[PDB]
Amino acid sequence: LNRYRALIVAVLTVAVFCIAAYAIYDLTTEVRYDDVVHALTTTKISSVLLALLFTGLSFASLIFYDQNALEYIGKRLPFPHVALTSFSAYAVGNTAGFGALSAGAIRYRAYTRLGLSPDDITRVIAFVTLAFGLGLASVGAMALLVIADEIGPLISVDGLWLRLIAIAILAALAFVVYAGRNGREVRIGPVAVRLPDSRTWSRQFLVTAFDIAASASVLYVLLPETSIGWPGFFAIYAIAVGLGVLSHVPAGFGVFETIIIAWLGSSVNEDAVLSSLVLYRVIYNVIPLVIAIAAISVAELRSSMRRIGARLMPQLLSAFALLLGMMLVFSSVTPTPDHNLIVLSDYLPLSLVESAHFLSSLLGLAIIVAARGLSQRLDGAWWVSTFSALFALFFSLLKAIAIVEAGLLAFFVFSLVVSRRLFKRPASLLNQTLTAGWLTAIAVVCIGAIVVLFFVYRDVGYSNELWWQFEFADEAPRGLRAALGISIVSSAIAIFSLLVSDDAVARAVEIVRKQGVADANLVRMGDKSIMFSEKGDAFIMYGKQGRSWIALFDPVGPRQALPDLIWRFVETARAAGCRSVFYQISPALLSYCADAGLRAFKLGELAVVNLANFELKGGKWANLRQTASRAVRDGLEFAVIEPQDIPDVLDQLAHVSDTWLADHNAKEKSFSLGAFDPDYVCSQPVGVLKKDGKIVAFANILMTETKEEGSVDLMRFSPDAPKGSMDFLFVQILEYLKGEGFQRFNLGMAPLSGMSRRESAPVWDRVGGTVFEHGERFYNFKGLRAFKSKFHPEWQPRYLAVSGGVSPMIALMDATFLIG
Amino acid sequence: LNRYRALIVAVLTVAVFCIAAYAIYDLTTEVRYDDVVHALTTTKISSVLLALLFTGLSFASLIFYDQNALEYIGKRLPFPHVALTSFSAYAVGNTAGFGALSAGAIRYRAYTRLGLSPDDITRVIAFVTLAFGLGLASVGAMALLVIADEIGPLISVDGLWLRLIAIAILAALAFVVYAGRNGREVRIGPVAVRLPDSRTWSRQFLVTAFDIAASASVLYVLLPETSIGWPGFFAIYAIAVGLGVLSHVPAGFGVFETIIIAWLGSSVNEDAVLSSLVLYRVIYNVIPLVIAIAAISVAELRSSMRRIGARLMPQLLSAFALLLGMMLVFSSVTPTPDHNLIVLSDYLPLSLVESAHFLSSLLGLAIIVAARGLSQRLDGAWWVSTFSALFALFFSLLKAIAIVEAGLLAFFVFSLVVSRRLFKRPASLLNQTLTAGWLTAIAVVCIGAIVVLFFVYRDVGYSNELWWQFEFADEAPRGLRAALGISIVSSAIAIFSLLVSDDAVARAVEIVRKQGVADANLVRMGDKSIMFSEKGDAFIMYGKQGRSWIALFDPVGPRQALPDLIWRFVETARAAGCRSVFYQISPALLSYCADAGLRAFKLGELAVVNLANFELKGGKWANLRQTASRAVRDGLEFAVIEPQDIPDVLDQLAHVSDTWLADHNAKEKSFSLGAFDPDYVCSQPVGVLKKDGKIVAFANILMTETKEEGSVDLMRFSPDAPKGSMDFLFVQILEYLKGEGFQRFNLGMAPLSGMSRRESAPVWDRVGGTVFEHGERFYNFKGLRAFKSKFHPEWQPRYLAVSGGVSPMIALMDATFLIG
Ligand SMILES: CCCCCCCCCCCCCCCC(=O)OC[C@H](COP(=O)(O)OC[C@@H](O)COC(=O)[C@@H](N)CCCCN)OC(=O)CCCCCCCCCCCCCCC
Ligand SMILES: CCCCCCCCCCCCCCCC(=O)OC[C@H](COP(=O)(O)OC[C@@H](O)COC(=O)[C@@H](N)CCCCN)OC(=O)CCCCCCCCCCCCCCC
Ligand SMILES: CCCCCCCCCCCCCCCC(=O)OC[C@H](COP(=O)(O)OC[C@@H](O)COC(=O)[C@@H](N)CCCCN)OC(=O)CCCCCCCCCCCCCCC
Ligand SMILES: CCCCCCCCCCCCCCCCCC(=O)O[C@@H](COC(=O)CCCCCCCCCCCCCCC)COP(=O)(O)OC[C@H](O)CO
Ligand SMILES: CCCCCCCCCCCCCCCCCC(=O)O[C@@H](COC(=O)CCCCCCCCCCCCCCC)COP(=O)(O)OC[C@H](O)CO
Repeated sequence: LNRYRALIVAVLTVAVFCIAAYAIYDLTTEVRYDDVVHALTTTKISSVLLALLFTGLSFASLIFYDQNALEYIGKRLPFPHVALTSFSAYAVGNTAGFGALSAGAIRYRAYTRLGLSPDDITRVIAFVTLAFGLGLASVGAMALLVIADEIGPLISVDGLWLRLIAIAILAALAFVVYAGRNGREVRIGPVAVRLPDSRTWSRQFLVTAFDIAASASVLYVLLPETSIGWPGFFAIYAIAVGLGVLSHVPAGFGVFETIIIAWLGSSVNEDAVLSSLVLYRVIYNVIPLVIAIAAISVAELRSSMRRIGARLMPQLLSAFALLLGMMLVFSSVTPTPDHNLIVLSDYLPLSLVESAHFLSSLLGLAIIVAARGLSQRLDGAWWVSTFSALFALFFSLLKAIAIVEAGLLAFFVFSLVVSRRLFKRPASLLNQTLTAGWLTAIAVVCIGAIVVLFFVYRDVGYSNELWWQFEFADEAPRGLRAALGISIVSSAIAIFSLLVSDDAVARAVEIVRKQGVADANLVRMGDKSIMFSEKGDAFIMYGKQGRSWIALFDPVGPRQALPDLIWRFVETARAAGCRSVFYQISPALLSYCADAGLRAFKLGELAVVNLANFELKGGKWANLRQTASRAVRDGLEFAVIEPQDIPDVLDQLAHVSDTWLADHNAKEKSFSLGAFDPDYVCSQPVGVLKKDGKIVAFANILMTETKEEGSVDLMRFSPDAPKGSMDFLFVQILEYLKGEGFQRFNLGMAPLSGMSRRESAPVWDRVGGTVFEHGERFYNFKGLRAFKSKFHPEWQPRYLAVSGGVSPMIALMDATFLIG
Repeated sequence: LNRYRALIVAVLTVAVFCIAAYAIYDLTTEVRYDDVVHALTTTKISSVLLALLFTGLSFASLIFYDQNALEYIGKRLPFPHVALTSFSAYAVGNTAGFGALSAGAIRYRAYTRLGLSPDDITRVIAFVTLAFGLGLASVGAMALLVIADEIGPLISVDGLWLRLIAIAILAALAFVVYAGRNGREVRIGPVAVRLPDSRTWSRQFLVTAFDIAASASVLYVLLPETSIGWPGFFAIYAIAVGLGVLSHVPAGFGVFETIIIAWLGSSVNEDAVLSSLVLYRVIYNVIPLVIAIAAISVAELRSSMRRIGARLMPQLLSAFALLLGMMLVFSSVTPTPDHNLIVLSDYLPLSLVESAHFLSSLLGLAIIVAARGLSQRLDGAWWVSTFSALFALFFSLLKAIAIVEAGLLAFFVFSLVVSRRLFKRPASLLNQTLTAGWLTAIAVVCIGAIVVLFFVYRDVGYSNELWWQFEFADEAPRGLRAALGISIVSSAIAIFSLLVSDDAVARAVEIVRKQGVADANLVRMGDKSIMFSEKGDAFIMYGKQGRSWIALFDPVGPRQALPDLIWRFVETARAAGCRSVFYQISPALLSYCADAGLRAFKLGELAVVNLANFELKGGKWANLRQTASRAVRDGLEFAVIEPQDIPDVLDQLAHVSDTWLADHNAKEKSFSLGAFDPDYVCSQPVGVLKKDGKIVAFANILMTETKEEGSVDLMRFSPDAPKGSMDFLFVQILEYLKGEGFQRFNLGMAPLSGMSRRESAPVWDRVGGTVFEHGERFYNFKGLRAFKSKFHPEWQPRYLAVSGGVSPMIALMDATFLIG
């Protein structure tokens, strides 16, 4: 199932949007586009201003969503930063909720820039998401319970049934809250939700209820004085928003309008409802994006607001470009007023006007294609989107008057040229499998355009001669040609999207010795494809598995050459149509990974012992001294074999490794743990534990010339060894490394402690459990966490960075299979 | 103004109730009592069961009111105790909200039994009261904001005006919340409200909103399928409840019904609204009292629930008796069905039936008179109420069938005889000025009966021959005679309610020496009236001022003889028509004061130095050793003068006292501080500080034979003394007392520290400020708090107990005037 999870969820989303579009088309048979436009023109200025006010109130409540999340996890951040990240995250989530533009992605980027651990960012995202979903369910259930007899008749449903649905929902929520009184993680199968204390989720319930009330008030004020009061439309709006977010359609664009049109058909004229929905979409979705984009652009023109806005601009501009191209496509489909048509006919040629219409349509589709590249800071995407926006500005001033269209396009161009510096990546737009979410957006825009064409020109029949009509008489030929062009080019886009050595290892080892990370010596295994930097200074060892390029530890090389290497690895993985995965990265590289659109997830702690402060003849290692002394009394001796004179000992090294592999029912792992390749083990010094002449324990010592850090990859123990062989081998290797001039020693990886997992996300479902399972499977081959704690090391968190907003499940499983 | 505050507030409450009653009478001109009864009989059983369910839900939310208050102050109490005290407090507050039956009084009694400090009880009461009031204002304002256009037309008011009222209220509340972000006590003139943190008041807002929703749902379900939805009636109900609680009428009995009748006149037939209001009053007010009373009675029949219910039973029974007598009066006014009338005529004599009607009316009035005595655990009140209830049971089975009336009366008798033990006090019902609140209740019941008579027999004219009609034809003669009897007897009740030595001091001093409280020696001043115990073992020194018998320190004498003395003092003060006040009582007597209906308020801390652990040659008194040594180097010497050889030194004792009184611009206080009476000072040993032959400082040493504790009353310092005379005199007296065999020494009283006042009530208005002002005025004549802290004493809180639920302002001011 998860082999095609993205494809199946995208197909289901497009199918649900198709059902919604058909429902709107069927429910608006008596509504004509002229009636919709007349309702739009007759809307009161008071209504629009009051809708703007309630949009502002809703987004303030969203700011407090994020504020409450940060307060719950304990972190304190300055209010301008939290307000800006919350406003941007919600302005993009309410518009484009798929992978790179989800509110979670915005929050991760901004909070990583703001100085939050990935666990803290995950906790904030989980708190906010569970808050919105659960509070929306609760508020909708209470509103439905209140007014089932007032809004039930509108859809010819008895109020008792809606009341019972609301009661069932409220009973489920009450059972969840009561079963999760004080901690006490309740499991509903895969998910394991741990609700906050009553005070926190109570304040969050006020925040979420006020948010939903303000948004419903936006749309209600934009409605033309209906018969149902505010509570009625509020429950209707809560149900519609719940269904829209549950359908995974971007912004719920189909389902929300479908539900509201289907519901208010009897109460309000559907042309007025459609005009109100159009104006609500415009205000509540475009105006926040325009406000955020303009604020950041002005801050760039003229403190820390500038830096956080620079971090957030690529995604805000990607969302705005998606909306802008959607606008261009829809405006191509919808007809120009006759007055504007005759005005342009008085000045412009016919062929120029028709070509401008078709090109504006195709340029809108090109803009929503290049929006993904804008989200990735692509220089080519900046050029394509800038020129497409400028040409569409001109072609909208030509194919019509398009005052607001031209204003929006010019504002996009302004914000795009003001933020030029942020788009410098050299990857190519047309060399990438786009996304399940991005093809979902393309398909939604295209099908919406087709349905809008069928709705606008429903009265006019489909004549085969309508294709070639040109003489300004009607834009049905123009709309039909634009829709055909959109369909063809989008199908082309979808079709296009769905259609080692020895010197490398040598240079990698040269780089490894030139730097100070001992674990980089795993490149010698030869099973990792090596990706070198542009200068060759740094490299990224990686292995390909499934649909992911699972990179190993941090890019190895000079410090300043690492961010560009991370960017280049991610872009190259996308070029091969794969999602880049960084396995076991240090916290130092999280910000650079975050810029590359990679979200990190903690999967263990790397035990580091500082050899400068390690003196075994001290009180901090009493159990260690006892175990070492008893091992000495058992007859074990430790020697360091140089890599050149190994093989005569390598033969029974293979013997002891095979015996230890037989002793514990485990296979030979790779790509992250020691694999007994005779050349690999020969290439490095091997600390070996010898007893009674024969050797019973050995451990590949990982070293670097700079002597910043040393480590051990694999160690094996024959049953002839005593129980303290592990402790004695570690102590001897650590002492040898300290004597030789090493600052720190890497004990390896350990799974996260239970106390660390206690402060976990409110709504994480399987990520924590699968991280724990992976840690148990792979990190216990070199001593348990208690054993490594016996050395009193400096625990360093290690993270798993995944790309494209994909789930940690699939990347973690791909890494698990690559190791196994 | 405060000289007659109780009278003016009672008169205003009765006037507001009269306006409300006239409004109901004017709004129900077209409604006949037969229509009301028909609507009552035709109510659906489903409606009644669902109203019971929502009453239960509302009272659960009230339990959580008190739970949230206790959580906010930090105290943890077992849930059964909190639930029982909250249920009882709200069942009585929703019915009889005046002095002895307010929810605050119930909470103080129960929480004192549960082990809460009076400051903690004050904080809980303030949190709960501010929660209800502020949350009701907020929820009503939001509901009105939502539906001003849906409920505005019902009273012919434009929705814009109700919306603007709601917006003004919400703006005021938002300004208060924002101005009180983190602590930051906001002052609105007299009051100083410090809102809790957002999480606490958010959970409390959910609790209060659910409470109001459940109560509004009770009444809405009891309504007959109106045209306005639940939000409409909910805002109407919130406004009605706000006005009812704001009018101080018991249970809002007039104003709530007035508002709802006036509002729903157009939507619903007013006979149906009146029936719904009657049934809502019955359910939501009687059923909780019946439930609590029955639960406690069963617990008495068959663990700690029994003890807390025994504590709460007198007040629950007083509230139930008030409702029961109200029922009896109303049933006397309202007519019996003709079928029951002919059934009783078939078996009973005419004169017996008419006498039973009149006597049932007068017995209901007698029951609501004896309810106050029941609240005071009076044995005579138990007898009067029991016999009145039994005779009214029989007279209701005689004057009518009265199945529910007889059931309620029999249940009252059952609960009254089951809880017989609790009513043992020997005071007299008819020897007390009743209360402003109790005359308010009497007047409300009487005026309601008069208006119900005018409403039932509005169609029938007022014929002078209606007085003497007797032959079962109609109960208009019976109702008119009963109403006249009620009016006459209530006027009689209101008219009736509004219409030292040397051997005593000798016996008081004998008791003082026989016990171990040194401060009891203030009785020797002779200005305190002395009230001895029945055996004469113990006494209460007290002084009368204003309308209060301001008792001094704890009753002096044997430990077990004190509770009865406290009870007897309170009862005697009520007999003289005065509110007993206990000044500076120890925490040990709070529970006994709480049983006597006295609520304590902390007014300072009494500094106690344990002489057993006091060794001046230790590090704990370095500043003391330095000051004593410097005073010695200044030439001051300390001597102890026995009480018999004083006067030769008393002459310049008067000299030095006069000089010190002149030095500090203060007068000669009394009743709590040292007054220079030559006999008084002669009667006790006087530690005197002599320098260069003359004496410059002296201090009346207060002693007891049992040597449990010693103290000092007044000390004076001529300007010839140095700055350390106070310290040296205290140190010398303390050392002398320790040597003579005293366990502890009383430094005196100090005002509360600022840190102590930081954990103050959310909504206390003037009590804290006036307590601080009184402490500053009176407790700084013997060294400041820092000075007394230089001795490192054991701070003991001292409380001010006031009676009858009167405000601490007036009792504290009376004490201030008595001292000055
Ligand atoms: C009736 C419900 C009972 C159970 C039904 C089935 C259960 C299945 C459980 C599925 C779990 C999650 C699935 C995918 C959710 C997801 O992937 O997202 C997470 C989202 C936060 O998302 P996010 O935090 O990122 O952003 C939020 C904002 O931006 C997006 O809203 C917009 O689009 C804006 N345009 C409008 C908002 C305006 C506010 N200013 O939370 C959720 O799970 C949502 C769950 C909601 C559940 C349905 C609510 C039903 C209403 C109650 C009435 C019931 C009556 C039913 C009768 C038919
Ligand atoms: C299932 C799918 C089918 C659809 C169902 C949904 C129902 C509706 C939902 C909302 C759709 C709206 C989209 C349409 C936008 C568009 O067609 O634009 C055109 C307009 C003006 O354009 P134009 O300038 O050319 O008109 C000329 C004028 O200005 C000059 O006339 C004057 O001034 C007057 N004096 C003359 C009066 C003459 C009278 N005869 O744009 C706007 O409304 C504002 C710009 C914002 C548009 C962006 C919309 C995107 C929001 C959607 C969010 C969902 C996100 C999903 C992502 C996948
Ligand atoms: C519109 C308001 C704005 C300002 C108006 C004037 C301000 C004056 C301020 C006066 C301060 C206090 C005065 C005396 C209050 C008092 O002495 O008491 C304290 C009580 C808790 O009392 P308590 O805790 O003891 O018990 C509670 C329960 O038992 C009693 O309720 C019952 O009787 C039950 N039968 C029914 C309850 C069912 C629940 N289960 O809180 C308060 O201050 C109350 C203040 C309320 C303010 C008015 C609310 C207005 C609604 C908003 C809509 C406005 C529209 C206006 C249009 C005209
Ligand atoms: C992450 C966000 C999640 C938001 C979820 C919102 C869900 C709201 C609707 C469901 C609420 C069901 C509550 C039913 C009671 C269950 C028992 C219970 O919860 O007991 C808790 C206490 O229960 C409550 O206090 C409940 C308060 C709310 C009561 C229900 C209100 C529902 C909403 C009513 C709105 C009505 C409005 C009408 C007028 C507009 C125990 O609390 P604790 O000990 O965990 O608290 C620890 C403390 O915080 C530490 O400081
Ligand atoms: C003692 C009980 C008092 C109850 C009072 C209830 C009043 C509710 C109505 C008025 C609310 C006005 C709030 C306006 C915002 C003012 C700014 C503000 O309050 O900032 C605070 C934060 O503001 C908020 O979070 C406000 C949350 C609620 C937002 C407003 C909701 C109003 C109710 C809407 C219901 C809508 C329902 C419609 C559908 C039914 C700061 O909090 P803090 O730092 O003091 O918190 C400390 C923390 O708790 C320590 O742990």
